[PDB]
Amino acid sequence: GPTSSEQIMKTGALLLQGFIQDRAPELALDPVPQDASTKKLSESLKRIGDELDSNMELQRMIAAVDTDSPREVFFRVAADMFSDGNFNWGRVVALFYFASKLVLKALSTKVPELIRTIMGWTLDFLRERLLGWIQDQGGWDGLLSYFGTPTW
Amino acid sequence: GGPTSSEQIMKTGALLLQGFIQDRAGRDASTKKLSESLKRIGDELDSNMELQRMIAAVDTDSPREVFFRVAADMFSDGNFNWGRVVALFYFASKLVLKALSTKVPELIRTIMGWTLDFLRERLLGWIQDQGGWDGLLSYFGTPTW
Ligand SMILES: [Pr+3]
Ligand SMILES: [Pr+3]
Repeated sequence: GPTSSEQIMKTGALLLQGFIQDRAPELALDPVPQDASTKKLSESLKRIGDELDSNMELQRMIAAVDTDSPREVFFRVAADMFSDGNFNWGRVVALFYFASKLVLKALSTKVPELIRTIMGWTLDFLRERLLGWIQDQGGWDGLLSYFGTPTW
Repeated sequence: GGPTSSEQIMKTGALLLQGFIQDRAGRDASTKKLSESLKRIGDELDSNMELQRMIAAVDTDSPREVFFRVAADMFSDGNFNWGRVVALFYFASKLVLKALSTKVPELIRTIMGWTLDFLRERLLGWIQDQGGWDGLLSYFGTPTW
């Protein structure tokens, strides 16, 4: 049934997933259905969502402190969106919009940070194990004439 | 400061490595030429089955526990060549892509989890009363608070 909690939850997840994906990626979930019904809903989501880019009440409500563990932010802000006991479709879509901004925010720190720590380990190993050898070769320009395949 | 100066070598290594990782994640003059040879050797390594096995036999999902051991292992015979130097950059890059392909979907799924959880607690009832999701097609307002 269209009003059964099972269809509402199933559809809501499909809609949320597709909405986050468009605004940002293999989630290994159920794939978003391409039938007409779902398509109509996804397009309605996009139109209301796009309009929320210039909704500054929402931008204010959603603006977070640098580090505060996304979990803290999320529940407080979401309750805040609904704390007067009112509901409408706009606030529901605002909830999806907020989740999407929170993904973006987390990724813009977690990803560079991840790249940095791994590059840190690598350049550190290079400095301590490989540097003298590279010096003895005359620097990095030796790379230009390497055509071998390494074995171990 | 000098092509053989450790300053210049580390500065160049940092740029090459960063650019290398950027290309793999996507899919000056002296430096661009280096970047190109590095891309070539990195591309050749994709079908270096010995390297490929070596990486396969390792738990790439726990990069912290594994990196220095494998790196040390690659040079454990005291020998050096440019291919092995590139293989280290290649390995690093693998760890990065492996982390991205796991942590990014996990991060997104966790946040979707909180959202759907909230929607179920707080909004499920209201949505039911709207007759379900199709109500969305009859909404042309904007929310205020
Ligand atoms: Pr060290
Ligand atoms: Pr709960």
